[PDB]
Amino acid sequence: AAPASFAALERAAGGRLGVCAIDTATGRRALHRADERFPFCSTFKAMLGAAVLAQSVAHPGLLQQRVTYGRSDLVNYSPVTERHVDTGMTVAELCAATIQYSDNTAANELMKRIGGPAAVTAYARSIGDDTFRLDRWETELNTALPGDLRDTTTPAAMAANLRVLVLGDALPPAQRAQLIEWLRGNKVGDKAIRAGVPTGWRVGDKTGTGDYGTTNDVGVLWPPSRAPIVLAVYYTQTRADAKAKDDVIAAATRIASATLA
Repeated sequence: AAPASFAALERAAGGRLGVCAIDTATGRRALHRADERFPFCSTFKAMLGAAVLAQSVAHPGLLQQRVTYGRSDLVNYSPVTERHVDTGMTVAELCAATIQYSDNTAANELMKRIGGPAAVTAYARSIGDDTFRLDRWETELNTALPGDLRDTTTPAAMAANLRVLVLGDALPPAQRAQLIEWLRGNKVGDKAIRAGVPTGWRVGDKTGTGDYGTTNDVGVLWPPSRAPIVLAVYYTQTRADAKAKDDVIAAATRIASATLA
């Protein structure tokens, strides 16, 4: 009954689905529109966290630096930063808030510190990603307009980034461990990739949502007795009034897992 392929799922759900899944042992892939651009929405916060950690290699005091912001700096959906207007937060605390809870002000404050959307894009280029482009700030970067190139990447490009960042040597070991810790601690993605993997699998991931019913999730999956799988899922719909489909990512995850079994 449930669609059994990425193409069948895309037909059943409507809209446009993009998947890149990599079995890091065999190199086998599960792919659908893997080289098409999608609005990445909050999945970029994985790259933002990596960019902050990379700057912390030359400036090891960066994570400790205290950032003070005001009421008028708050943007929509700031569940952690709205509690610390008076005290400020450290750069590390902002990274944790933006990756684990997808806190939006936290992302904007981190970007102010490190050089804005251009700095995240430059970091992407530095790890071999010529595709990723971050152009705007929260929450405008989630407008997800059909055809718009702003704030997009491809499933394949993001999957390649996750592979080198989590399982490769793009970051030194301490920063690599920190990025993995933050991704494993996603608290707001229970219905996405995490709902579509078999029990016993461990997940580190970053979700995203936006306008045009956009729902994304990217991460690394550790099965109990097998090499990890890198998985990037992007999904967006045709109408501005579209509602998020909170089950499409989990369905795509089941299909990717079956293909790579």
